[PDB]
Amino acid sequence: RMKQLEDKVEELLXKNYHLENEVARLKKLVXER
Amino acid sequence: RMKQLEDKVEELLXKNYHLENEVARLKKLVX
Amino acid sequence: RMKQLEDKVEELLXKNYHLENEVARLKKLVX
Repeated sequence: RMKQLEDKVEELLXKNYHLENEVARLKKLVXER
Repeated sequence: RMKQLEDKVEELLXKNYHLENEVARLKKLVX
Repeated sequence: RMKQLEDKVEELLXKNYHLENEVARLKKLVX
């Protein structure tokens, strides 16, 4: 159940690295150039 | 302690699904 | 292993608090 949890954390980090790669889509639709 | 850590991880999932539902307010500002 | 697991979850809390500081860069473009 511990290593189910370790590889839930490795779902989360790779959800976060989708969200970051939406955020950095919106910044690059809208910003610096 | 694992069953504290799982129940931090399943908080971090329910921060990520806050942050996505902020990002998807900003995407629907921009609309 | 438990205290490797605690210190992945505190990489994750401290990613979440990077994403919030991308989102609050996006808010300071958009609203």
